[PDB]
Amino acid sequence: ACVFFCEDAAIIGLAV
Amino acid sequence: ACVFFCEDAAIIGLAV
Amino acid sequence: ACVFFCEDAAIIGLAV
Ligand SMILES: [Cl-]
Ligand SMILES: [Cl-]
Ligand SMILES: [Cl-]
Repeated sequence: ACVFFCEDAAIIGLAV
Repeated sequence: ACVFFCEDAAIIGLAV
Repeated sequence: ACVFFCEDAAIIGLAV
């Protein structure tokens, strides 16, 4: 899989 | 939630 | 549509 990143600021990865 | 970003170029945020 | 990017490292685009 691979990691997408979002801005919460903190950077959060999300595995997909 | 948090904001993911895509390239349209313009940068577009998407709230999730 | 627009391209989101993930980290695999390689950078991978995903069209949405
Ligand atoms: Cl995750
Ligand atoms: Cl949004
Ligand atoms: Cl694609």
